[PDB]
Amino acid sequence: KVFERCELARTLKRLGMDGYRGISLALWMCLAKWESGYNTRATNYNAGDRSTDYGIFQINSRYWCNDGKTPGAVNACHLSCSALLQDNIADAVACAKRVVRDPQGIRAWVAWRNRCQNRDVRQYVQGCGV
Repeated sequence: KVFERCELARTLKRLGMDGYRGISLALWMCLAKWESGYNTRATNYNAGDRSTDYGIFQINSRYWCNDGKTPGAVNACHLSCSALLQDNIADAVACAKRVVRDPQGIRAWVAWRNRCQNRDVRQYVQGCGV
């Protein structure tokens, strides 16, 4: 499913993402936009290390979810990577939260550092009723 901006904002707020571990909604919105353009079926194969980024938050298979074909991978959110390609994002969200519980937090995503860190992200949730 490819989400509309404000539609995604309320969906994330409902799932308890607003301020989760100090992370505001705008930042989470910024992450999803840049990670997948709000597309839950977004996929990215990384031939260099043979892992895959799945879904709306582009969660890597080598550490967070199991797809069975990634060499020497782990499954930290204890989920099939397939759960991250669902139109319903409750499972992606449970995993996105697991990720930020680690020390780096939301910085675990390098693209977040590139396009969201120390940026004006108000625009992402302006007009969304959140």
